[PDB]
Order: sequence, then C-alpha cells, then structure tokens
Amino acid sequence: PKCMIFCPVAATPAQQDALLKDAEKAVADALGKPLSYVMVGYSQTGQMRFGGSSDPCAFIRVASIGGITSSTNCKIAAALSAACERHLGVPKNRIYTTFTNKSPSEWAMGDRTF
Amino acid sequence: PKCMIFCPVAATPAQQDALLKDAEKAVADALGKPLSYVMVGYSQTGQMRFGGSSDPCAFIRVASIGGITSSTNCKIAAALSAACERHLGVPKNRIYTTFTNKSPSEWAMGDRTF
Amino acid sequence: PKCMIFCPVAATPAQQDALLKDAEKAVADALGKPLSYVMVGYSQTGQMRFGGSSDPCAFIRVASIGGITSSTNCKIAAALSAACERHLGVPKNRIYTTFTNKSPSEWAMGDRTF
Repeated sequence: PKCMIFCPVAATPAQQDALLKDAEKAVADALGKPLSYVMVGYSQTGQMRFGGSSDPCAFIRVASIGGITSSTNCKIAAALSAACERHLGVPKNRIYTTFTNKSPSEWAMGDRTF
Repeated sequence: PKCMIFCPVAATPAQQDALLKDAEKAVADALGKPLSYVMVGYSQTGQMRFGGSSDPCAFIRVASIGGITSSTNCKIAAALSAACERHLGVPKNRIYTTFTNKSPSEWAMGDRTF
Repeated sequence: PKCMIFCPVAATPAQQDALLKDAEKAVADALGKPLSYVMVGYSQTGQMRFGGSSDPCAFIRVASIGGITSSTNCKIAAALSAACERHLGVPKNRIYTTFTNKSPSEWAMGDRTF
C-alpha cells in the first residue's frame, strides 16, 4: 500500500517521523497487510486553499492492491486525519483523503510487478 | 473536487495565491459544485521535462466525484492552462491536465466518506 | 505519457537532468509513443518510509492513454527503478512504481483534450 500526505505546513523531520509512523501502522492495520509492503511519505506543498480559505488544510492519497472499500476507507481516513491534526495542527475537517484501488499488474516493486 | 498544480517555477506565494483563486473558481464553475468543497494547491517540483525539452512546463491533476466528462474536462483544462500561462509564464501547450472520476466511497473529508 | 518520481533524496539538478533523460527515453520506448508527448519530473519529498524503515526509498507514478499492461509496466518499472538506483543511490527493491491507464477524454494538453 501507499500513503502520501500533501500539506503546506513546514513540518520538522521529527513531526514528520512521528506522523509517518502513525500513518504506516494505521494503513497496515486497516488493510490487513504487512508493514513491509507499506510506503508512506510527506510532501510540503506551496500554498493550498480549501473552501475558498487559505487556512491550513491537507490532502492525502492512499492506494492499495485491493482492500479499498467504503468501511475500510472510512477507517483509514479517520486515523490519518486524526494523526495530521495531532502532528500538524490541521483541523481534520480540512483534510481530504482519496482512495485508489490498483490491479496487481499496475503495481511494481523494483523490476517486478505484483 | 481537488486540483493540484505541479510546476518547476519558483512562484512567489502571491503569484500562487492569485493562481489558486483563479483555479478554485474555474473548477467550482465547470463542475457546478460549491466552492466550500473545492481544494486547490501548488507544488514546486524539482526539474521537469516535456517533449525532450527542459523549457518550462506543468502538469495538473484534477479529481471530482462525478462531473468528469470530455466537455467539462476541456473547459477546466482551458481555464487552468490559461491561468498558469498568465501567472507562471508557462506556455499553455506545455501543460498537461489529467482528470480522475472518483466514487463517493473513495473520498473522505476528515473521518467521513462521501 | 507522464512519469513523476517522488523521493526524499536531495538530488542536484544535474543528477535530476540525467535521471529524467533516462526516464523519458524508457517511457517513450516501452509505450511506443513519440518523445514529444512524454512529460517527466522529479519531486523531492520530505521524509519517506517503506517497510517500517527510513532508509532511502522512492515512488514513481506513470500514466498513459493506453499501453498500460502487465508486460509493458514491468519493462518501464525495470528501467525506471534501475535509473533511480544509478542516479540517486536508492535500492531498486525500495522503489514502488504504479501505473494508471487514462481515457483520451481524461487527458488535456493546453485547452484541448485527446
């Protein structure tokens, strides 16, 4: 699985480390996949707006080979939004999380597809 | 809806503010969705190449729950490309815009899916 | 086609230039599409983790209008992973490459869809 967080907040690598540790656990747990297959990252964007406001907001992209369902997506979004609020100060209601189901052939690690 | 612009141009936050204001309006207008649900951002990439040239270029990703159609995508791309040209100096013919239709269950705000 | 590489490595623009030249050629070759239509970029992320480790890793997103298949994806991933290893020092087995097939109507260049 993959989880990438995009946010204008200038997070210190130590905020980022704690956030990403929370993120990887939540994604592995919800999808029932080994942590060894979970990739997570933080990317500081330039400016971001949401609802016509420059107030802090975030968006996160999560992808998996299967496991993408209404219930599981909601679980992941709840956990990820809460972690961003905790670590970045971004209100959870200003965080969009979107989910993408990938076919095994659409996902490679090194020189091999799944 | 979501619109994220990726470009190597070192845009000043004030270029970015004006760009993103143009972007949010164009996306809301084309999709007939309230501005309150529109998220927009700018991300300065490292190097980008297009057509084998390092000349300035950009790519933008736009996602929505429904509303993704040939006519509507063309309208959004016309408006977004033009805004990047105006605010960033990037020729519109060196801007790729790609569109993604999301199911409601694939999109969360805070701890709730749509 | 589009290929975007996300990695925490602080690559010098000259590492980036060489990487992206390798990337554009490999994508054009595998998909049998003209270089004129290939867009490539590098984005230095903040922190990234993979498998519960902060050791260097990367993820790359590749999109095309058609041409996305198990064999072709594997070819592209092999070439891209190898280039990142060569130019960035990131072990190829710590690189995820994911593939997205786009409809022509979902892809615009300037003010026109494909």
